[PDB]
Amino acid sequence: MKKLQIAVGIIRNENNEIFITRRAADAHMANKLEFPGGKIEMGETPEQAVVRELQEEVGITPQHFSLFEKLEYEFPDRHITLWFWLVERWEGEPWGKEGQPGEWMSLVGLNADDFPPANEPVIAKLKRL
Ligand SMILES: Nc1nc2c([nH]c(=O)n2[C@H]2C[C@H](O)[C@@H](COP(=O)(O)O)O2)c(=O)[nH]1
Ligand SMILES: OC[C@H]1O[C@@](CO)(O[C@H]2O[C@H](CO)[C@@H](O)[C@H](O)[C@H]2O)[C@@H](O)[C@@H]1O
Ligand SMILES: [Mn+2]
Ligand code: NA
Repeated sequence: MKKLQIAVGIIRNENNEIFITRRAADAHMANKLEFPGGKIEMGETPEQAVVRELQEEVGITPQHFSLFEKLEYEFPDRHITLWFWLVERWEGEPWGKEGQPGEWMSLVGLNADDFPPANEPVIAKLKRL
């Protein structure tokens, strides 16, 4: 079974809103809401991966960020380790840089059912802030 390390960024603005994108219909976890992110490549660190992934996916450079949560999840056909970084400072303005839907969502209104099930404890913990 495939094993992956994934780095994602929880992009939070001053109004307690999070920048959320929607996954493609033909991707793993198709049509789900997501924190922007992707696979940590060989020769790069988890911190370097979340910077690169957010630059690629939404056109911002995160800075002075923190590890909010790290967890493992076994999907039906793959095992992933997710690194959730809390990003509250960045250069740039996030947008759908890869043509994907993106928008700001109030933290209090997030529905964990809209996200991959691996995100359940993270969305709960975010609402605890
Ligand atoms: N990008 C991203 N991927 C997630 C999240 N939650 C989650 O289980 N995943 C899974 C879906 C994919 O199997 C993998 C990410 O790989 P890609 O972003 O390259 O598709 O991690 C999330 O919040 N953001
Ligand atoms: O691991 C993140 C953690 O480390 C601190 C320093 O104690 O931040 C450092 O690492 C971040 C991720 O690379 C950088 O963004 C930051 O500039 C650097 O100081 C903590 O602030 C953070 O919780
Ligand atoms: Mn991705
Ligand atoms: Na990506």
